[PDB]
Amino acid sequence: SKVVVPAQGKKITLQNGKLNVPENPIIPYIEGDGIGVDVTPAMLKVVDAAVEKAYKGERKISWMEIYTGEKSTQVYGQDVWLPAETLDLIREYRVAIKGPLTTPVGGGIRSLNVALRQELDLYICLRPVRYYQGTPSPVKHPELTDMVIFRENSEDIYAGIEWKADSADAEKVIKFLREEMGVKKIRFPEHCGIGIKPCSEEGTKRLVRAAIEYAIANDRDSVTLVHKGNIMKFTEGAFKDWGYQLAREEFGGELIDGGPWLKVKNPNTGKEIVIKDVIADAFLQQILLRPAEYDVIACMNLNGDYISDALAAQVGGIGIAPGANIGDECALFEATHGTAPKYAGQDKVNPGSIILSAEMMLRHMGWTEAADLIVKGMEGAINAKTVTYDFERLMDGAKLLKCSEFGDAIIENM
Amino acid sequence: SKVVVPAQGKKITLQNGKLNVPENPIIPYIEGDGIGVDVTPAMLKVVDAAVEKAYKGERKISWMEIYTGEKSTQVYGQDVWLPAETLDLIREYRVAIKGPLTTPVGGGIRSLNVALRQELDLYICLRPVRYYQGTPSPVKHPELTDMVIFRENSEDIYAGIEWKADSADAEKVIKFLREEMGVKKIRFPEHCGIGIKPCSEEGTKRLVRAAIEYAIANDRDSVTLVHKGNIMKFTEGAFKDWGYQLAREEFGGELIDGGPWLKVKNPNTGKEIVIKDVIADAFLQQILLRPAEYDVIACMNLNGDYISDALAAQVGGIGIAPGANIGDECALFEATHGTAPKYAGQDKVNPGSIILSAEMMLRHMGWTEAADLIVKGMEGAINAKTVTYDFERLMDGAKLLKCSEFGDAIIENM
Ligand SMILES: O=C(O)CCC(=O)C(=O)O
Ligand SMILES: O=C(O)CCC(=O)C(=O)O
Ligand SMILES: [Ca+2]
Ligand SMILES: [Ca+2]
Repeated sequence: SKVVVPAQGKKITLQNGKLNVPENPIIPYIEGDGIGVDVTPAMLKVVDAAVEKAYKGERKISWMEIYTGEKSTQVYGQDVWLPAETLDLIREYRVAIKGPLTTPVGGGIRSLNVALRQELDLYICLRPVRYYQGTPSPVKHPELTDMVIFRENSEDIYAGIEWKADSADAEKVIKFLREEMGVKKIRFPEHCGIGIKPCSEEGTKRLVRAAIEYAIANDRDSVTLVHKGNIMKFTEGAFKDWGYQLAREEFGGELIDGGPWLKVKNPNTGKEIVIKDVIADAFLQQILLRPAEYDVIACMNLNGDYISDALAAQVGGIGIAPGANIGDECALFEATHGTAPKYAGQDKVNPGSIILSAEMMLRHMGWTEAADLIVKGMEGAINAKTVTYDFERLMDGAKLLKCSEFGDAIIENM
Repeated sequence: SKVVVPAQGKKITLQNGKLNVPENPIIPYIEGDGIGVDVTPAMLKVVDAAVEKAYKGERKISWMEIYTGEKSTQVYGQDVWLPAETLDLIREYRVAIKGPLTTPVGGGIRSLNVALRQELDLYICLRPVRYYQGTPSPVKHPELTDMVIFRENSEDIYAGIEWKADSADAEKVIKFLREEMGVKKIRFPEHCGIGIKPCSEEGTKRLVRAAIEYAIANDRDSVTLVHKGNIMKFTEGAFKDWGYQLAREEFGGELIDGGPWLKVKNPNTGKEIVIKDVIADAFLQQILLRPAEYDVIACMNLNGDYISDALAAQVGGIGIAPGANIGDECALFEATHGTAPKYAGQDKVNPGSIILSAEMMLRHMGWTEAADLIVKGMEGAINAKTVTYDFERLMDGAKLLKCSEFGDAIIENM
């Protein structure tokens, strides 16, 4: 009951990998909560404009509204934040997009962004961070960071196979380790809370598979495997050995005369590509000190989240940086940012996060000609300085302009 | 057999907290591996100079050499990287210092820095990061970062209560969760590797206890509790609730009219102090975007390591930033940096990391008058530009100068 399908719209099908993405495709789209009400209105007017413009009224998107979040309480009711039909309409109309997400507190639902990333089984989180030539940069020489993250979504500590301290079920796990597994190294077992971090083989490999199938398909230059896999030496140490086993076996990598670093037989394009590991923390400070020595990064969920949220704001990118989640069973384009209500349904926020996720969407759909026309509207607005609140709260010279006027103005540069 | 005691030196005792730190104290000191051979020679000449100078030949340090590392193979032999007597001479001569550490690979020893942090039970890692007015900064406005980290060392995922994929003992743990604990959410259980992350009560509380006993004893301003405790909501969510329970109960904190933020009855000094939590990743980008809204940070081992290694290089601090580890049973001052051998026993490296750890040492010892005389020698060298390799490989104008000439020159500004 509810979720209307758009008539003339044609559902996207599959074929032998060939997304058979129709002239009129139905693209489902969750609005979000909070600042969603603002940001997504723009994202519609705008994706309507680069298809009315590139394909000259030929290709035209047919948008289905669908839901996770606070908006399925006063659309459903009690504890029903995580519905049935949104989860399958992504998997049926194959490309969907979404804004931000209020999980509650109390009614126990667990982080609704990671929740959809694994109930659909979307392995890859795709977080490209780059710079627009003059914005809000903390850093002096900001222009160096041209990188893209592949962060594994199925596992790691963000998998939260976790139990609360002083609870029933940790009594049962902790004694297993002490009495049946011979473990010391828990220090204060009393009132202790325990969490599980997993890492497996085609799990770290279908993650490194697609990262390297992307360094080749997009003519990118390093694949850095980021891991703290020297203290968690199975999991993060393991990830880095199997990620290089994916590169060992299925991709034919050669040794750079001595050990650790490695090289690829790269097919459709021919250019040589480097495969490395940095430790996670040495890498946090790498991206600042010698950036541009770093390019396609592949890692688990935690470091994945933390390298993006660091790399993002280092490019002064915080208001605008994009996001995508990819399965074989379908896909989801997203805002990296949250619900922000203190500055909320009032139009203050940058809508640019999720407009770059529309761009990425269309990419994927092979509508390269459209998406690119979006990179071309963003380029111009930040250069002519006509910007929202978040860019002069760190910037010089804009005609005071807020949210569905930045939507308008992306199109001004198209 | 071996480890010589210095005669006239008097072993440091305890009393009711009163470190009875003698006029002639024996301070044990591990040299390290690699770049250790260089960095620590300086640290001796230098701590000899601010006691010959502040206390005017009255107080004079009596140095004991002791060992963990590669240097107890060709001092002991096989697999004997982690010896018996170093672990107890820290706990007996109460203040010791150390350089960097080569763990091997193969002979299974596990990270010898975390290994000593928990075999002695040293709860607090103390990582102050600040700036010297002009150095190597990636960031434009670098001068804002005046913060200090308290990172819990007993627990978290860096505790590595971990087992390897395809091994005997993970067959036994994974079936426990599936069959006896009712767990799904492991995604590819076959060839999976599993790790344990713990967090308990007086473990997150003796960690927040000392951080707040330090915001008051040093007249510092925020205590930010950093946690990703929204996806690991026991452990990191738990840490933040019990860290605020330490602040709830034993320190008398009041609510800032509404929920989440909090305030303290602060004794010997009277000034009001704020207690907050940020999520880990929003916090990674905080320290760049609105730094100086952040001050005493308390967190577990992982985020603890990663916030320091980020914050450190953002101040262009990478070659020089200090470190300390504190128990009740004694203490250890340290280099944050590793063995670096490609530029190694040849004198290239900054010795300034571990010279600031000597300063911190002396602090603790109540030899405030000495330690401060060290901050006063560092101030001058970086301002008169006479620096090592690592500062012009990011800097303008130094008389080319390398390592035991920077030792000399700290003293030049005293
Ligand atoms: O939305 C969340 O739950 C975490 C926010 C975040 O920073 C991210 O997902 O990268
Ligand atoms: O030395 C290690 O094992 C980790 C290095 C590091 O960055 C740290 O301890 O903060
Ligand atoms: Ca994030
Ligand atoms: Ca570090």
